[PDB]
Amino acid sequence: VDIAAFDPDKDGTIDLKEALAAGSAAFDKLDPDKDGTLDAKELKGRVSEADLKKLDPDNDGTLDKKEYLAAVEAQFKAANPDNDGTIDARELASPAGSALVNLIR
Ligand SMILES: [Nd+3]
Ligand SMILES: [Nd+3]
Ligand SMILES: [Nd+3]
Ligand SMILES: [Nd+3]
Repeated sequence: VDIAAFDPDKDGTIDLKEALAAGSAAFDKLDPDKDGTLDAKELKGRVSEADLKKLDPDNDGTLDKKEYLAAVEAQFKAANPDNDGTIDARELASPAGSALVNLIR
């Protein structure tokens, strides 16, 4: 779950596209019943039930891929307070960085 796992272009950092691509792959593997959404049971250990509600604007109890990717973007921004478009190893290790990793691993 280090930088290298999420950095296909070998610049040493994760950009928003790289985080989103990893988030999409994580979404797909976290939805084995192929309904196109993630519920609290599927996200256990990564996103708590309390945090899921905050990420689900239409309050249907699940996250579709668009909602999940929006959550990835919000967590990327939260882990990148210098607003420089990339997450480095220091930022990935931060508490906010760990929450990004839990969405995209
Ligand atoms: Nd990169
Ligand atoms: Nd599902
Ligand atoms: Nd929803
Ligand atoms: Nd940065």
